Amino acid sequence: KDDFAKLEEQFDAKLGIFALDTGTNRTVTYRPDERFAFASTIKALTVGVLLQQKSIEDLNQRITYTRDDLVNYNPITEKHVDTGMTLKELADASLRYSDNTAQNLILKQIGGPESLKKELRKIGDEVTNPERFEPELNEVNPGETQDTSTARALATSLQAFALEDKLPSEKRELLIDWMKRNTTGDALIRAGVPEGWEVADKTGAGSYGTRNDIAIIWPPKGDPVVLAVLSSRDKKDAKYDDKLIAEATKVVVKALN
Ligand SMILES: O=C(O)CC(=O)CCO
Repeated sequence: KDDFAKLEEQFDAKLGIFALDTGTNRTVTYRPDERFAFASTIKALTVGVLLQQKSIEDLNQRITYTRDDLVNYNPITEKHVDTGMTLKELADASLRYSDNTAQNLILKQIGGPESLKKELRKIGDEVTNPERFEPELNEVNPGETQDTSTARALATSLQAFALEDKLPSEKRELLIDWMKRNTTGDALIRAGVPEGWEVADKTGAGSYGTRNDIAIIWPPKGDPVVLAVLSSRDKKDAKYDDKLIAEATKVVVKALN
């Protein structure tokens, strides 16, 4: 725990860590129950719920939308206004590019932030508190619980969908495969794990320099480790440093070693 404290000093940030080795039940925790804006990490759990509700052929359904529907960060969706996108294509864009419009379109499909909350409550997550769409959800002020969760809750809900029986295996594999092919976390959890370790992650960035990564990680042999690494800073306009998360992950790996 002192190693984490020193990272908090080095990077002038608050750190939230929960890691579980599913083979041994050993954990690594640090402010595990402290709330942080979840930011785009919520995209992973939103797709988990979508997969609970949609069949695979349901995902071939084309969703149409307009220039008006576009928000601030639409790397994929802004390129397909004219033709629309399938739910499967939207899930891809949301998870692997962190496309905000894609998240919003998927979120509508599942009944909005309240339905997402109800669904998370049903799987035993009493902490995660979705209220808004992207990008407004990313802006959480100190003391607020709206659009927040904790390291422990995020890791546990991700584990529920990716590793447990909340999804049947083919849908688990689908979620895992998208997250394995995430494009946005090269400097985060992925930069903190030894060679030959496999990573399936979703990143997030929000106000107060919030910088998150949640993941399932697989050692060369043995069971997966579930990990959430969350962070925030004291100023609203603060910039984050990805190295904080990479270094935190290294501590986690060492501790489980
Ligand atoms: O991490 C996120 O989900 C937000 C992004 O802008 C992608 C890279 O930061």
